[PDB]
Amino acid sequence: WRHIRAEGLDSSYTVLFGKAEADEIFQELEKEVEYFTGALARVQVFGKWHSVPRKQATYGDAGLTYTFSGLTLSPKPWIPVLERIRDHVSGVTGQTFNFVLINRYKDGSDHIGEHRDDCRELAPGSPIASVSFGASRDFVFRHKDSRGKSPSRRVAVVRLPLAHGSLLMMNHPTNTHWYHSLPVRKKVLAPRVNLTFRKILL
DNA sequence: AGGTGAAATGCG
DNA sequence: TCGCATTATCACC
Repeated sequence: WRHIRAEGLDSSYTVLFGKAEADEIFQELEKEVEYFTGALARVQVFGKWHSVPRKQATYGDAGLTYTFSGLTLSPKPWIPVLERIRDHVSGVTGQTFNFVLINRYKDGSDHIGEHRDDCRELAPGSPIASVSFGASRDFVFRHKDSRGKSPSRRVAVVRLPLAHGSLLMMNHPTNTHWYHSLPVRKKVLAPRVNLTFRKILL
């Protein structure tokens, strides 16, 4: 495993699946995952509504829901594909998950803006499992006190590419202290599907 | 209450 | 292209 470590950043990266396998899995994912459309894909930020620059889906146990930027998504019942991955992931990390956010970026122009994972529904201390398939993309971590016109402290930005069939483990207190994003990457033409598995509450 | 801080856009 | 700081409104803490 590759241990990524800065001030308040505890996370780890490894490649879980071969190319052949990851290729197979990526194919099933594409075949099976039903993405949200219309109303279920428009967040609100600074009081302005927008369709997300990508496609989303939530799969998970009954009852749970996932809310961000003015949008609430109740999860779809598990499917054999995802159920197989979470079990594999659960097995390797030790940790357990009852939910998964799926973002698919069709090309390097689809992206996600900066934020942390810090919602009431999120289990305090629980790690998050980012499992990527398809195109490599750069995943960027910036520190809480480092953003803005003139920051509190200036710390090295942490950049890294998330390869095909790879795991990124976001342990605690990572998501307390560090913002993350997937910036635009014009030179990318292929799609990427990312699975963030997490533990949700109530 | 009373405080904070968050998708596209427009720089360098 | 890319990084990233702005946005001047409003849900959430």
